[PDB]
Amino acid sequence: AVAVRLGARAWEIGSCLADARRGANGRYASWTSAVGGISPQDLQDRISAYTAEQALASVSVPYLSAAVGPGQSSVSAAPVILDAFLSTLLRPLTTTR
Amino acid sequence: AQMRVVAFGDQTYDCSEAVSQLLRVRDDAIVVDFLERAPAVLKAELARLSSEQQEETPRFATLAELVPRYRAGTLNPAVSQALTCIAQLGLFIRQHSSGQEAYPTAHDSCITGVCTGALTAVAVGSASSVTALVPLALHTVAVAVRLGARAWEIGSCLADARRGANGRYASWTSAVGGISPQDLQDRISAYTAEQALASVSVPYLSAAVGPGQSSVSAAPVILDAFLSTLLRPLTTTRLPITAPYHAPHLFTAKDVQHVTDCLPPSEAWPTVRIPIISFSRDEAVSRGASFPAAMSEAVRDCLIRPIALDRMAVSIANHARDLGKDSVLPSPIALSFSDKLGPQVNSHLPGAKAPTPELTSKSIPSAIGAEQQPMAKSPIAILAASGRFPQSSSMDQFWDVLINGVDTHELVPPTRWNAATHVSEDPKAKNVSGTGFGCWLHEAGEFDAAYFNMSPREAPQVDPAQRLALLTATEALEQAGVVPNRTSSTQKNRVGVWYGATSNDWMETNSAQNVDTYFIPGGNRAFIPGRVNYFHKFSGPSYTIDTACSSSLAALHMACNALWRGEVDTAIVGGTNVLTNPDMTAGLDAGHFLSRSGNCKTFDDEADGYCRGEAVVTLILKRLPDAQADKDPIQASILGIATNHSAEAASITRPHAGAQQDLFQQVLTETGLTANDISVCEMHGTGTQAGDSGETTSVVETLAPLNRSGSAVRTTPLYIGAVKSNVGHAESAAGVSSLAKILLMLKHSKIPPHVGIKTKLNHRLPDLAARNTHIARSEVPWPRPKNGKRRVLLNNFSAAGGNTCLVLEDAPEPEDSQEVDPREHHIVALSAKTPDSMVNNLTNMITWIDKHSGDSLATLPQLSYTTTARRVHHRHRAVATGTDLLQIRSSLQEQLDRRVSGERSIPHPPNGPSFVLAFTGQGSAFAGMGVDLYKRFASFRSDIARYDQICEGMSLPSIKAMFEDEKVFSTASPTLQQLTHVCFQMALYRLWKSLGVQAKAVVGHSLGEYAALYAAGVLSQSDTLYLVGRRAQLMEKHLSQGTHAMLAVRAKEEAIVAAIDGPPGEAYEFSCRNGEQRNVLGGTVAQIQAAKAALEAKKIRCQYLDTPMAFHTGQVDPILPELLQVAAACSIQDPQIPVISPAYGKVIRSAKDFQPEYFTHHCRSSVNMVDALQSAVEEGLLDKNVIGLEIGPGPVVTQFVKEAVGTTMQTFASINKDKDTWQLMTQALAKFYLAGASVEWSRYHEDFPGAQKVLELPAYGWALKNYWLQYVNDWSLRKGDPAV
Repeated sequence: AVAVRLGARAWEIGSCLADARRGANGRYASWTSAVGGISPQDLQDRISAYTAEQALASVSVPYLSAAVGPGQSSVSAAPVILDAFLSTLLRPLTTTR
Repeated sequence: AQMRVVAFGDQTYDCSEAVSQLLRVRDDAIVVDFLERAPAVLKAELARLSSEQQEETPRFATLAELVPRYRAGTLNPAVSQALTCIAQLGLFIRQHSSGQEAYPTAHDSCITGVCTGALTAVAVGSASSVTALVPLALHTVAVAVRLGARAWEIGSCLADARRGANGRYASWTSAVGGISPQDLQDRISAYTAEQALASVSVPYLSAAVGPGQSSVSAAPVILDAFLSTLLRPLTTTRLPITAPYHAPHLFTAKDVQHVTDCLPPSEAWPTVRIPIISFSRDEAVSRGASFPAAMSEAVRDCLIRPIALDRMAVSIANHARDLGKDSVLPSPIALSFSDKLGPQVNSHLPGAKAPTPELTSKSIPSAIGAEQQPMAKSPIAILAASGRFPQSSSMDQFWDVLINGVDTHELVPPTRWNAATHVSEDPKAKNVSGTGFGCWLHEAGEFDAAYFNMSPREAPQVDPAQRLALLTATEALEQAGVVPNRTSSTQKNRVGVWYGATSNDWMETNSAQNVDTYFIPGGNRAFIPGRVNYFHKFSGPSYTIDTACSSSLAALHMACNALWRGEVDTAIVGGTNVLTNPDMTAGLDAGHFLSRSGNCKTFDDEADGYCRGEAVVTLILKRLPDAQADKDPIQASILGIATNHSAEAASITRPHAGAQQDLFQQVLTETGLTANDISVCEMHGTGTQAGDSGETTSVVETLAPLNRSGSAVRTTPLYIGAVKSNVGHAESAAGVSSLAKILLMLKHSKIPPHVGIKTKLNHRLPDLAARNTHIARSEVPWPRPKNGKRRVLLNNFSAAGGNTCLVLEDAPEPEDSQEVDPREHHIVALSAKTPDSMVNNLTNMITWIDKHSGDSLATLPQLSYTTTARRVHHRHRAVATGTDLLQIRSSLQEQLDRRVSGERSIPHPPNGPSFVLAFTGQGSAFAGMGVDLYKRFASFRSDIARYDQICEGMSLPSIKAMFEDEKVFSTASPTLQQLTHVCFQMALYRLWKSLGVQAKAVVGHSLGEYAALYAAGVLSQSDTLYLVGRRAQLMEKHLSQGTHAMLAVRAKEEAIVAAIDGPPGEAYEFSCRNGEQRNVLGGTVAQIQAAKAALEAKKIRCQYLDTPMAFHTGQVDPILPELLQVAAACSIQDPQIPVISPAYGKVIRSAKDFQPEYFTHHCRSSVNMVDALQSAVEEGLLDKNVIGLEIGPGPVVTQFVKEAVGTTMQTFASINKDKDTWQLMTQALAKFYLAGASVEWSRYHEDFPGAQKVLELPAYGWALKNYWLQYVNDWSLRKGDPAV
């Protein structure tokens, strides 16, 4: 029961922060992506620079949701903003959905 | 520092009660599994017995058959030992699984047993959990069976069953008190030396129970002979041990090894971890041995060693004294004299004995949905029942005929078949019947075809059984208040439809006179439930059951099985019997089944058959938790049902009473109810002397046992009655008719009179008065016991030998919230598929109102709930609104007057209404707006809290106090005011959408565009909030209050331009263009005053506005750049519906027109409402048939839309300041419903529990018409003749 409630609350906040895509056709987008080849702090600095350059509401900026390893991490954001930020990352940085 | 002991007992303890308690357990999966697997292992081990011993073992399907034999003393030693072991293990498992007891551990617990508990002792000391214990427990059950069989074999070899046994098994031991063991041994030795007995038949000392008591064992005859030698003051007591045990002179290691040869060898056997106290053996402590080794030790102790029962306590205490403990907390299971165990053990210890704590309440609650009992063997709740009976058209008329004791039997009406040709007192012709009487339905051919999508020619060819099944199923579904797909349990694929039928007379005699396209589908019996599955779009099973005169009950059984297995969540169980084929009656008469004089004279001394009675009945069924969660009207519960066959009868037709008594005992045992719990018995009572007497004898024997002294065991009266004396024999619906009678009796708390007995009681029956059972000849009160339930037993038998019976229980105590619906105005909705049905519904509703005018206050909220959220709304519709019930009555009466006068009803258009959602600006925002909704709607409160959290996240003022305090509106800053306005608009739009409001277009006015954009899908909630907050922040930081102002002028623009001195754009600015004769100018204070003076000089009305800042003027110039940047941050997206933008004076349908340039132009440009509305009208988006909804604190924009579109366009307001919020909401919803909209009524009443209750509103006003095919020319009496 607790897990159901937690999922429902996270879903409420997420759906309030963004809208389902027009071409979703039932499937649910992904709010997270693993980034490899860059240290967690350097990726945080990249996020901060992207936020400063771009104009973003404080409740829509991408955030570092996990620090997996010394060269791997997980970054989360709304589908559109996550897609926009990920393309800013160039090789040899790896992105996984 | 307090040890515990798990002490098990021997066969002396009576374990039948424990067996029954364990069999009744329902809420423990592990206990149920153990009790299901133990009997199979026991039967498998019994199949491996000797030839002699297998003829002295009974056949049992379940352990519920060994309890009566265990009590009667007719159980052989093997089965008795196994049952003792099963009881002990089950009690331990139930205690330590359902009781949430910590499993014994080798540091705080010990085990102990005596001669049968030494097996369970090792079984429990080997495991570490209940799951790890079950298999060892089954192994131990097998070992116990073998041990008992071996002892029984030796005993039977040593002696013969005396000629005066007659089932019972004689005791082989007796307790002797008053003499020390060392002296009773000398007595035995002297008696042996004197009597000169064989060394194997000599009595022996089988136990040392104490310092002046012991137990001596021997064969019955020798035991009696030796006991007769014992004199006072020595006392002798006879124990129930039926085989020799503890005999070193009768058993050797060979027997011990044979007993334990059912355990296959392996190296995976567990050892024993919890120490076991073995007081009989040389060493008291036993730990480390494997499972089979310790099991063989236990068997050896039980067969070869004498019980040292005088050293158990001293042993246990010693163990406790070894570990340094100071007290013992005994935990005996099925032990005898257990109450003394604790004091006896603690007598040897220094002390410190202390009490024990409490159970700690239920020890945490169960999660919602986990508080139930498994679907297997759960009560089956009855939700509603409808039916057509003789001289009746409802259940209420059925009770009228019952309570008044009427005899409905009559001759055959001419509609079915003639009587001057089809009947004779002395039938001499073929197919002629000796009887002609029956209880008929004279409105069987009365159907509402159009309601069920049936052609006028398809209807006459449908069996009246199908038509009446459809009618009664629809009525019962309405009464239960269940709508397809309404909830989880009413999903269209979780609803099966079982039925019971036994004839197709319509096919045989009525529709076979001219075969046509609907012959097969009309007549076939599978279509009876097929039509119910099809029309209501139920996609679950659909069966018809034919067990002759028990079908309806048999079918019922089927449904329950499904409910118990999970195939369906809801069942529609019916039963129909319509008589139209004369040959069926002729053959029932030729077979000597029909009374030749009248109705069924049940219990009468002149009972000579039965009378056929037509009837149709339908019931709605669910599992009890399903009906409790859905808040359904529960009438009764079914606790159990079973079936068997009367195979041992002396013929195919006539019944047999032994099988009936077995069935009754089986259902009583499965339900766990004693004979006293049942209060009524609706007997089959067909009206046959032999059958009536046999059924009465079986019923009284089961429920009214007679004591050995000839008295009665019942402490309360018992009543027996038969429906068939009133309405007759249905032969397919008899069970459902009886169930309907029971439901009515439970409803009215009465027992009707009996009318079958006409002259005198039947002399074959038992003496009912002596048994405390009565046949009420006059109606009797049947009150429901306080804090209790009324339980009934129902039976139904068939001429084919099938017997069905069930047990009924009173529905639980209803506990409504009893809360007061805070609302003021309520709606009542009525619907129909025909104008005539609309009139009928209105008339019946006003009649119900008249009957229920003065009940209470909750009646109106509950009636609104029942009419809105628990009904299916057809095309023709009607609605009423009121604050009390009399207003509802008057409104509906006026509507009925209009309808009757000639105002024909028109169905609402198939598509329904189209809604344009107008959003209002920040003009009419007053104090305490939305507080009513914020308090009386949970979704609104959640949305407001979410918006508040979001806003506080992005550094914006909280908008929560604005919906709670109402004292903050005075100090509300412009940014706070605009944030509150936007949040209110969004929350209100979402609230209206959740009620079924779908916008075909959205138009805002200078602040409602943002919320209109969100409603269109361009922006998200967070984007809208951020954009509005940032715009307000810019306005507040840059601009200064008071510099500018705006003026509303009611005159054309041309006149305003001509009158004012100077050109537009420089002298002033057209801030808003709302209508042809409404405009708003904007400018500085000096310019505003000059324009006001100039305009008033020309006699034109002007009004001021209280806007602190300026909007749509030049004062917003120094903030446009930054705003643009902010507008770039958002994530614009294509809208689902057109956005009527006044900033561009257009109607946007693409994201190409929603760039940041748009969000600067809107701020700076003017509100060209007129152009935007004109463009929308030209495109055809807006017209008169559209309906406007104002999402804002006042209906201002809807006025502009009304002016633009025309003059006969309906418009509605969400809230206001001079009206009631719920009054407006009710008017809006009523007009939407009348338009043809599909309102989400269930969400309306969600937050008001007080109105959650289904009332027994009148039935649908069927526009019945007569579709009937007439049997003509008496051809059924010439089946085989030529045209002579």
